[PDB]
Amino acid sequence: PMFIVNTNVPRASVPDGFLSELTQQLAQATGKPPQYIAVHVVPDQLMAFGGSSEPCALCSLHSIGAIGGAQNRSYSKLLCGLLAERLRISPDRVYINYYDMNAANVGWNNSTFA
Amino acid sequence: PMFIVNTNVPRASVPDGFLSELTQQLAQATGKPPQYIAVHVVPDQLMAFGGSSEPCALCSLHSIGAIGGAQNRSYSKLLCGLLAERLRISPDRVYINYYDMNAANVGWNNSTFA
Amino acid sequence: PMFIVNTNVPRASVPDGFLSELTQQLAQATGKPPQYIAVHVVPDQLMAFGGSSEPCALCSLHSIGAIGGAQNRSYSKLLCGLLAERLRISPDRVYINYYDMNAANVGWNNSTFA
Repeated sequence: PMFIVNTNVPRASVPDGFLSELTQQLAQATGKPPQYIAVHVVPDQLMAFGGSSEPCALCSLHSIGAIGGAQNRSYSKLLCGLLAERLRISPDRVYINYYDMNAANVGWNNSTFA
Repeated sequence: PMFIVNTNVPRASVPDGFLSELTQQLAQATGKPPQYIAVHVVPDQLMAFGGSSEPCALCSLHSIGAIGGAQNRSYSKLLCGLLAERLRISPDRVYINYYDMNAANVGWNNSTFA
Repeated sequence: PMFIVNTNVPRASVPDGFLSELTQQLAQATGKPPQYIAVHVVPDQLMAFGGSSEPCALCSLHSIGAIGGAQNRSYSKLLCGLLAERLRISPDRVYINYYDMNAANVGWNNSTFA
């Protein structure tokens, strides 16, 4: 799986250990092996949500399966919880796009997962 | 809806008000309330378009519906127009990927839109 | 086609002709004129792969067609090759998400490709 967060929160407000926490929590939530979990945080962005520049985030979670109605609800609770707790972003100022990737459309280690 | 722009144009060339203008104009174009519109502008990027470094932009618009043949043509005219007028980017050096997102695949406020 | 690389490798480690190399190699691989190829490299990122902050990359290739099982395997070999050779990223620490875009969903030059 791959989780990306873009946010206008400044770099200094990202606590140490945030990438590790995201990695461990995503392995717990997705059931995917932790060795395959990638995480990416992009602070200091020029963004607005509903016309306002208060803290917000635009995120993506890609996975080969483990995507669906109930699962996404659970990932959203988890990830909004983390963004609230660690980055002080309101959950109603966060969007997360979920992608169920086909194995044939994910390249890794000179090949694909197909 | 979510609009993201990545460009090699420098930060200083993004004018005051650009995020707010995108927000208002996307609310109009998509027929969605502005409170639901998120915008994200990323200047200073290392990018080329057609094997040259002149101004260009790589963009994404994600929306739960309001995506389709005619509507996307209309968004492209609108958005290329804004990128030309405000950032001085030639419309023939802009790509916009459109994504019709399923409500179950968009997280917000600790759940999804499903 | 559009190829985007996000990486924790520092900017100084991206060799000066890397965007041009990517452009020429992708034109060759995809069979498309280089004028249609856009390339975008984002160094100095806060990211981890498998919990580790050793060099890694999270990438995307979008194309209207020229995407599929065999082709994506070939692109993955090519692109992991290039990242290993030029950025010193291990191929087992690179993800490339492939997107076969519908022409109606790609904006360009005030319209779409439809």
